[PDB]
Formats: sequence, structure tokens, C-alpha cells
Amino acid sequence: SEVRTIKVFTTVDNINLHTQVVDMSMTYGQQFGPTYLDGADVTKIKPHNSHEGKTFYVLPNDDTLRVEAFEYYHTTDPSFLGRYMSALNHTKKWKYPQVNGLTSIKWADNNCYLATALLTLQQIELKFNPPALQDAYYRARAGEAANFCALILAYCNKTVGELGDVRETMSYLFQHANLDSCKRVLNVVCKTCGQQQTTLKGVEAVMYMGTLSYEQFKKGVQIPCTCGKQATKYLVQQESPFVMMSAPPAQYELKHGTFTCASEYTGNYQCGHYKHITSKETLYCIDGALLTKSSEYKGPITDVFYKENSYTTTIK
Ligand SMILES: Cc1ccc(NC2CNC2)cc1C(=O)N[C@H](C)c1cccc(-c2ccc(CN[C@@H]3CCOC3)s2)c1
Ligand SMILES: [Zn+2]
Repeated sequence: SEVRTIKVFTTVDNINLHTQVVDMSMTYGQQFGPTYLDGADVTKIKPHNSHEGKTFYVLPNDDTLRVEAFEYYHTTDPSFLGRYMSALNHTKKWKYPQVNGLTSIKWADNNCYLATALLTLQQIELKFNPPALQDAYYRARAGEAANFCALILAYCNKTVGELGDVRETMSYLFQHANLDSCKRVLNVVCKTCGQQQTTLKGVEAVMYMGTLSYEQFKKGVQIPCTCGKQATKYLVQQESPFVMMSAPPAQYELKHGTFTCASEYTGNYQCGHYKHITSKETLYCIDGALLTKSSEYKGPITDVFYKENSYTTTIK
């Protein structure tokens, strides 16, 4: 039969595009392997006339693409791009509305934990290592968080419609960002066993699991010592742009101006709902596209963020 072809662009980073000639008789999958147009899988679909000019994503099948893919995503997981494209198909459909001057996500596909995380990332200082995140992030701040959310699902290995832990999610994001300059100095004191001082750098220097109160952490928190007689851990020094204090959800009261933002989780383990509370002129509770405003907030808080620069204890 007659041979008909169009020119298109393949890519892995939608930054470097390589001109290709495709045969309409054959499916895209036969010609380039797995292929995706805006997350849409066209691997088993024959080319149309409309497809001409358009940019398709493909798996790296040569050293050039593998090098290009690694530079953009700081990863070599063969499934990665398929998952990022799979998530993207769904994420584009979501509506991201600007709520209180910050981009958020109207609820769908259990996206409540992402919206919450996304609002958090707009309020704190974070330089992502991989250009893929840097780039999607910049656009996410502008009001187009589709790719940023898609990349987050691909990076966090989550499937659309599956709920996720906001702390676990942010832990992954920090692991892929520049926190090398972050430093923490915790002193532990036992009446029996003495004082032991430890230094934490990187993610371990901004996240903490067991209290929501930054001030409590500074005053000191009781922890079980090796001996079996309880000992007190307290914060001696903190160099970081923020800190994340996390604990199992409990009834907490947030006062205006004493924090940056918290994550409220209501419901049972792994099947709850997430709401975002921010401190500005007054307290702001952001639930999807819904916004509530109040002077005082009492709810089951599980994560609190606090902007910080340099802090040193006045203890001893
Ligand atoms: C949503 C989700 C997805 C995946 C995972 N898995 C990964 C963590 N490592 C693997 C966890 C999560 C989770 O539920 N994240 C909340 C903050 C949380 C964290 C810790 C404990 C609890 C609760 C225990 C009992 C409860 C009943 N409800 C309370 C009782 C008082 O107020 C509300 S919640 C919840
Ligand atoms: Zn001890």
C-alpha cells in the first residue's frame, strides 16, 4: 500500500527535541518503543495528520537519551518516565485554582495530601537539585502545577487516586533538594548517663518526629534513654530556612503569627483527609478550592512548619 509519513519531535526532557520521520502505516510503539503525547499513551496508536509538528516523549533507547534523561530527572529507573507520563495524563485534568494568592488543587483522586504539600512548598525556601523539579516548580508557583504534581507522584512512587502521608511525601522532596548547608545540634542529658551532643545535617536537620511545638523542642522533650530512666533531648543550634515538626495527629491549637503553616489530618490511619492551615493576617484553612478564615484554630494537627534562619540555645 502507499507509504505516508509526517515529521515529529521525540524527547525525554521536552528541552532537547530530535526531529523524527514516522510512517503512518505503523504504530508509534513499533517505531520508537513506548511513546507518550501529554502522558497519553500512543505506543499502540498509528500516527494521525494532527500529530505533525507535535512533541512526543520516548524511553531512552540509546546513550544520548539516557544521558539526557539522567541530567533532567537525576534518576535511571526504566519505569520512571512511564510512571511520570501515566500520572501526567491525570494531573493535567485537575484544576489548580489560586486560593489566597497560592496555587492549590481542587480535590480529586485523593490529591488532598499533594495540595497540602504544594501550598507548604510555596511558603518555605527550597532549591530542587533535578532540573525537572526546579522547572515544574517555577511553573507550579505561576499556577500550572500539573507536571510538578505528576513528577511528585513519579518521584514518590504513588499511583493517582491513592492517598499519601504528607511527611513521607515531603521527606522524598527534601532528599531531592539542596539542604547540604542545613545543620542541627541536639543535646541529650541524663541525670545518670551525662550529656551527649550530636550534629545533624541535611533532611535530618529540618524534619523531626515526636512533637509539633518548635518551642517545646527548644525547652526540651522527654525521650527514653538506653538505661530505662528517661532523659531529656533539647535543641542547642539550628541553621536552616525552616523546620518540620511532626507527630501522630492530636488536638492542637495554632495561634496567628506563631507558625508558618501546619498540616491537619482528620480520619483514620491511611484513609484520612488533609487540610492546610496558614498563618498570615489571620489563620487560613485551605481545603482544595475551599477557603476558611479564623483568628484561632484547634484541630488534629500532624505536621507544623516554622520559618527559621539561625537559632542558638541560651541554656547552660
Ligand atoms: C495518609 C497515609 C499514607 C501512607 C502512610 N504510610 C507510610 C508512613 N510510613 C509508611 C501513612 C498515612 C497516614 O495515615 N498519615 C497520618 C498523618 C498518620 C501518621 C501516623 C499515625 C496516624 C494514626 C493512628 C491512629 C489514628 C486515628 N485518628 C487520630 C486519633 C486522634 O486524632 C486523629 S491516625 C496517622
Ligand atoms: Zn540514661
